[PDB]
Amino acid sequence: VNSFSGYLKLTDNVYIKNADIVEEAKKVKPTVVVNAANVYLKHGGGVAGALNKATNNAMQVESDDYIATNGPLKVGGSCVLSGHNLAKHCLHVVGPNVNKGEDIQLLKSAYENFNQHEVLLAPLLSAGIFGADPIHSLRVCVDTVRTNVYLAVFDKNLYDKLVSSFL
Ligand SMILES: O=C(O)CNC(=O)NC1CCCCC1
Repeated sequence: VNSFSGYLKLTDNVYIKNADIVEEAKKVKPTVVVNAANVYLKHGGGVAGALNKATNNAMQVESDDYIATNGPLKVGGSCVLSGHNLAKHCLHVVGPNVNKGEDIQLLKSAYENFNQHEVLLAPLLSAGIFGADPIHSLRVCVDTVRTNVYLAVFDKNLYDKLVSSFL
């Protein structure tokens, strides 16, 4: 038994809810929240801008030190950093940016990072401002992640489409 409430169960391990991931993380304080990161950990907008704003920019300060030491992530890659006031840890995962001509096949590699964590609160990777089809992202998630993932969909019309079209 865990603290997540109000989710629809899609599969043995994947759950979904219409929720603001920021508000969900603040309420639940999960072990792991996933950020929709870019390779530079520049948290300007979308999920990343919203998570970073909720940390009062502490996520960005920590991220800039990480990049100064390690250089950029790979597309499809991840790093574990602090969750600040939102979670114990933040798993920063880089989904492909379709708007940058970045291979959609890298979305499966991105989701494989979730398998290193038993339970996660996450957005749909490469959705929103990363330009991928969120229906596709949900399918890759279900077919790739084996650990328990609680998906936060900000768009209610999209949430309802994802549920109503789910095979
Ligand atoms: O709400 C979310 O969590 C992510 N939002 C989207 O992925 N929106 C797309 C919906 C379909 C058309 C393009 C934008």
